[PDB]
Formats: sequence, C-alpha cells, structure tokens
Amino acid sequence: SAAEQVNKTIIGIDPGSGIMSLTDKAMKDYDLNDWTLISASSAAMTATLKKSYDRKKPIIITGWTPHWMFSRYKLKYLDDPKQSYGSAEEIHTITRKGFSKEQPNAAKLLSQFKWTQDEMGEIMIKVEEGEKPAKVAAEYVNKHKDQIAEWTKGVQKVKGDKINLAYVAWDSEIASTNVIGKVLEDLGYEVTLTQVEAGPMWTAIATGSADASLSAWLPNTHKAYAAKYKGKYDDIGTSMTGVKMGLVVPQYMKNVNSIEDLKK
Ligand SMILES: C[N+]1(C)CCC[C@H]1C(=O)O
Repeated sequence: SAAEQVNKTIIGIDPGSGIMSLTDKAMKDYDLNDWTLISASSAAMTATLKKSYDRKKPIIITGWTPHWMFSRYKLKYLDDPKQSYGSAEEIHTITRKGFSKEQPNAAKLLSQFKWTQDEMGEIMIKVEEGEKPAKVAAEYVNKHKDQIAEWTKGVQKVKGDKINLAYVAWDSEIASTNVIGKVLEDLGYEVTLTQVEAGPMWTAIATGSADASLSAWLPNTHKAYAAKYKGKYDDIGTSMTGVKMGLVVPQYMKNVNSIEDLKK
C-alpha cells in the first residue's frame, strides 16, 4: 500500500509556503493525521527526489506544475477529488497603488505580459543547468521575437527611468522576473530586481517600497497575503493560467493515483 511504501511520509518544501498550508488542509481533509509532512526547501526536496528516483524508491512530494521537475522526471499528480488545493490557480502581475498613472508606459508593458508553461521552462531548465538567468533572459528575447512585440505593443522608449521589480526566489519567478527585467532594459529602463520572501514582497508592494512584482500566485497560494492588502495594491494582469499543485509521485508508482489511495 502507499502508506506501506513511503512509511506515512510526505516530503515537502519550506514551512512558510502556500503549498504547505494547502497540504496541511489536504492531510486534514483526507484524514491523514497519522502521516508526517517533512518541511524542507526547494533545493532540498528536489535533491531528495533525485536520490529516490534513481533508486526507484517510492516517494510522495509536494509538487507544483510551473516547474522543471516535470521535465527532468516522469512524475504525476495524485487526484484531488476534495479539491483541497483549490483550483484555477494563476500567476498575476501586481503593482503598488497608483503605479499605472505614475508610469503609464511601464504598466502598459507589465499588463501585456503573458506566456505558457513550457515557455517558462525554456528558461527554468537552462537556469538549473547552471546558465545565468540574465543570459538566458537575453537569449529568450532575441529568440521569441514575436512574443516580445505582443508585450511591447504600443509601448514607447524611455530615457533611463528607474524601476524596482520585487521577486520571490522560486525558479518560476526567477524566469519571469528576468525576462521582463530584460525587456525593460532593452526599452531603456534602469531596472532593479529586489529579492524578498513572500510577505516582505507583499508588504513592499502594499507600502510603495517596490514598483511591481510578477510573483503573485492567486487565488489559492497567496489567499491570506492578497486579503491582508485588499485595497492597497493593483492587479494589472494575468501572466499565466492552469498552474496546478498537490501531491506528486513518480510514474513508477503505478498503484498510487489518488490522495484517497493514502487512506489504505
Ligand atoms: C507554489 N509555490 C511553491 C511556487 C510559488 C508560490 C509557492 C508557494 O507558496 O507554495
């Protein structure tokens, strides 16, 4: 059984994260209160995944779709019939209150930013290969010529205007923040990227100390953070849809398909 196979253990990421709260709810929804959820981090969990995959050792992680892990590995979602992880998750483009009128040109670009999951992986994979994000961003924009035209449609050039982009250091958001960062730099902007945790990121935006962020995962991941700063930020675009999250096992675990299978 799945309980037999993993010793009632889920390998997760960092404790302060959205997927970890959501998992807490999951374990509670499916009556898994004798299970152990290991907190770790992205780096640590993906390493533990690597060990177990190679050995064909059964493992249950907390996975999220917009990530290179589904590329480097044959993985799968355990079905969530109780939808503990919510649904219709999206990546959003947020700014500080009154950025759109302070800088109409920069907001135009930010609101027009869209791309797909594998287009983001185009970047994420090269970065995990050890390529420098700023180089991969440049390579990307000088490759996907038509996509940038979409984004920069009716967008003027500026004389060294300053812009502060706040990002949370998940691999997905290193992808997006750099690509957009580069687009702005090609446009003649003085671009700063400020790294922060989620929370400090939301605060920075809500208190004007950062201009924009491409790290808002709504509505499920940052339910609380979005609520907390309800009338104090701008949501000016969706940069991606169909992002999924939950319990992920490798495909070799044929007999484990639902979270329900853990009750056995
Ligand atoms: C799903 N994630 C791992 C990726 C971005 C948000 C983060 C989380 O808080 O769960």
